[PDB]
Amino acid sequence: GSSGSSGATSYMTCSAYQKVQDSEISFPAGVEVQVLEKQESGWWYVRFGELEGWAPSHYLVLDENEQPDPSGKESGPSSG
Repeated sequence: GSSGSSGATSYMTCSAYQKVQDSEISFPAGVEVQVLEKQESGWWYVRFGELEGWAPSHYLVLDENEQPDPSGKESGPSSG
């Protein structure tokens, strides 16, 4: 292929976020954004079109694995 990116991940906004600082940017609920940077506090730098603001990973949807299994096993941890 062609490696030409700074290793980023695009997320989907599910909740309208409101910018608190002139730097941050507010986006509607139902759009896509690119996470440029990531803070250890939870605020990631996203880009919406021609603007870039720091939005909380809480408003952004993450593609995590969810497998709610009943944990039904014929047997348990034997030898105990």
